[PDB]
Amino acid sequence: MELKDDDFEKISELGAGNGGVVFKVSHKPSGLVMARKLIHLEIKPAIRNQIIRELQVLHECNSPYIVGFYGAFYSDGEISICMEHMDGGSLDQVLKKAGRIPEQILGKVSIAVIKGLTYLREKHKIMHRDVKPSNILVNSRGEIKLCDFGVSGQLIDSMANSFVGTRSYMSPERLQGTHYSVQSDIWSMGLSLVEMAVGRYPIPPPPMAIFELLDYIVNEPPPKLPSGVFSLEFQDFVNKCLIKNPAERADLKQLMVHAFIKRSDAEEVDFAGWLCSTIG
Ligand SMILES: O=C(NOCCO)c1cc(CN2OCCCC2=O)c(F)c(F)c1Nc1ccc(I)cc1F
Ligand SMILES: Nc1ncnc2c1ncn2[C@@H]1O[C@H](COP(=O)(O)OP(=O)(O)NP(=O)(O)O)[C@@H](O)[C@H]1O
Ligand SMILES: [Mg+2]
Repeated sequence: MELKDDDFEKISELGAGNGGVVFKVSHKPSGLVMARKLIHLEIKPAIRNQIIRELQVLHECNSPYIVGFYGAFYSDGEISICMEHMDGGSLDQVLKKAGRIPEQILGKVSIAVIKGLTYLREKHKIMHRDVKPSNILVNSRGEIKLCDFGVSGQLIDSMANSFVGTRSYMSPERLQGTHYSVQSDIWSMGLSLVEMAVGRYPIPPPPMAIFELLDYIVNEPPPKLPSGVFSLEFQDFVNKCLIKNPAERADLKQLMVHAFIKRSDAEEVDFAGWLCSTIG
C-alpha cells in the first residue's frame, strides 16, 4: 500500500509479546486505522531486507479467516507489519476478561481456525507454525481470523521462537526432530481449545521453565478436558487433535466432518453479541 514511518501516528498500545509490540495507529494520508506490529531484531541488513521481501507475500493473502495485511517495511531498527485492526483483540485477551470460553463459541472458533489453515495450505502452501489463543483475533462483527503465521522463512529463523516464552504449543513430533507439517498445527489447535475451555494452559494437568515443559510434552500423556462439564463430542474432537502420534492424529478433512464441527456449524451462536458484553 506504500507505507512509511512518517505516515503514521500512534493511538495506543494493543499489547506486546515476547518478540514485539503492536500499536493501534492512524495512517494519516489514507485515514485508515490499523494495527502496527514492531519487531526488533539485531540482524545484518541482507537478511533483514530478505524478510521485508518475503513479508510482501502477505499482500496476496485474502481470506475471511486470515487477518488483513496492508504492508511491511523497515525503519529505525524496527520491522513494521501493518495489519487490519481487530477491535476485539486476541482470544487470549478475551480469555482474561471471561475466564473461560463456552464450547459453542469454541466450535465456531475451530471452524474458523480449520478454514484459515486450509486456506493457507491450499492457496499458499504454507503452514501456520504458531496456532495459539493469542494469534486468533476477533472483532465486533463477530469475525474470527488467524495471524502471525510463518510466511517468511528468514523471519522464523531469526526469531528462534522455540525457546522463548513460558508456554509452548509445539507438538511432540517436532520436539523429537520431525519435519513440520499440518498435523503440528492440529496439535496446536487442540491444545489451544483445551486451554480456552478450562481457562488455563493445560500442561501440566492441575514454575515449569521452558525446557522442562518441552521435555514434559514429549514424555507425559497429552492433556484432556475435564470429566463432566463438556459434551462428549467436544472432548472426542479435542482428543483426536491431541493424539501424540501424528499418524493417528486427525487431519483437517477428518476434523471438518467430525460430529462436534457439524453441530457447531449448525448451532445459531451470536458471537459478536457474546463478545461485546464479555469485554464490551
Ligand atoms: O508477527 C509474528 N509473530 O509475532 C511475534 C512478534 O510479536 C510473525 C512471525 C513469523 C515467524 N514465525 O512464523 C511462525 C512460527 C514461528 C515464527 O517465529 C512470521 F513469518 C511472520 F510473518 C509474523 N508476522 C505476521 C504474519 C501474518 C500477519 I496477517 C501479520 C503478522 F504480523
Ligand atoms: N491486528 C491486531 N489487532 C488488534 N490487536 C492485535 C493485532 N495483532 C496483535 N494484537 C495484539 O497485540 C498483542 C501482542 O501480539 P504479539 O506481538 O503477536 O504477542 P503474542 O502473539 O500475544 N505472544 P508471542 O507471539 O509469543 O510474542 C496481543 O495482545 C494481541 O492481541
Ligand atoms: Mg501474536
